[PDB]
Amino acid sequence: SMYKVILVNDDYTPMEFVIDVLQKFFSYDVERATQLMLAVHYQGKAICGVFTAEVAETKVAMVNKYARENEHPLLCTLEKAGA
Repeated sequence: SMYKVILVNDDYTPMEFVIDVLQKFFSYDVERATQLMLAVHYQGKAICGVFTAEVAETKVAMVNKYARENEHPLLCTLEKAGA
């Protein structure tokens, strides 16, 4: 089972932070991280990565943990993929 790992927009989470996230938990470089960041900001969400079930859960929960400790509302989610 492949799972989309999606990052969902909110008016409050700083852009730097989303970049932080993208570099820390997906190993994207600064350049790509900004693409996706703008994507979350303007399109309202962006598929960060596609992973297998177990790995995807670990990510979601990780991203959510990190966000809550840095006191931001960023919601990161799962939902199949199919593809």
